[PDB]
Amino acid sequence: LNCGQVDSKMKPCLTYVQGGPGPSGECCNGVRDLHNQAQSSGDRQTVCNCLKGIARGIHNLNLNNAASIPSKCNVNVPYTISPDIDCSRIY
Ligand SMILES: CCCCCCCCCCCCCCCC(=O)SCCNC(=O)CCNC(=O)[C@H](O)C(C)(C)COP(=O)(O)OP(=O)(O)OC[C@H]1O[C@@H](n2cnc3c(N)ncnc32)[C@H](O)[C@@H]1OP(=O)(O)O
Repeated sequence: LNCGQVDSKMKPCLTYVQGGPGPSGECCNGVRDLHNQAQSSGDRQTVCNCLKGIARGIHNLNLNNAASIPSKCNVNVPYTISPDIDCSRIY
């Protein structure tokens, strides 16, 4: 009960970076949302670890696309933006 939202809100964005059925629309809002939504108990810092764990092995991390999520999805948060994302460099 912590890394559920994770997906509920960014499924289309992780799909996007590993090469699946995203980011279309649901990602940008899911994203803008998450930036502003994952501010309950620090969620994105929890998310980080969830990301890290799948990332761990994943499919085709197109980090360029990932680092392009924010620019593409008007969510302007510095959010670390990296393969094995560290929770300590998020905002
Ligand atoms: C504000 C963000 C935007 C910043 C600016 C843009 C730049 C962003 C740059 C980084 C890009 C990537 C960002 C990712 C953000 C996310 O948080 S998306 C998370 C990573 N995505 C995935 O892992 C997608 C692939 N999905 C799975 O591996 C699996 O389907 C998941 C883990 C999503 C779970 O599936 P569900 O089946 O939907 O889970 P369920 O609804 O039953 O229940 C949730 C609960 O169960 C755990 N669970 C279930 N099944 C799994 C599997 N197979 N593996 C792991 N965990 C599983 C979930 O962890 C969750 O745990 P709770 O603690 O919430 O109970």
